[PDB]
Amino acid sequence: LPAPVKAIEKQGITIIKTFDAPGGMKGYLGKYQDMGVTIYLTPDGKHAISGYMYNEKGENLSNTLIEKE
Amino acid sequence: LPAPVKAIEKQGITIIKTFDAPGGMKGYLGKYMGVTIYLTPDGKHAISGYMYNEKGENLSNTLIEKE
Repeated sequence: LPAPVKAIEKQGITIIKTFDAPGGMKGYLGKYQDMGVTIYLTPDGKHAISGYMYNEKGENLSNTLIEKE
Repeated sequence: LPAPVKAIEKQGITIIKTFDAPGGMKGYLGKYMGVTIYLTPDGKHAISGYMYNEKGENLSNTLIEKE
């Protein structure tokens, strides 16, 4: 895994799968205490943002993905 | 305010300040308790949450701490 995602994994998040997200972000689906989490890697491969991505229509894309799984 | 940020705003987040974030993201500091929102370079997507660096430091916490 990319460094920030690997570092997050070492802090108790299990990484489940990767996905391509919009805005040039690479997505990682993980779990923290049996709850789904989405982590987004910046283009440089060096930073990652754990949280919820919203689009131009106000859709919470992360919820969509986590709920689907 | 970008469209995706307006949509987080609707959930009871007030936007206070912008900042330059690593990884080429545009940062927005808001309040609910401090929150950080990161806009993608295309300006059409935004992520409410916490940014971590290469060694797993939570960068958002530090920023929110300083306000």
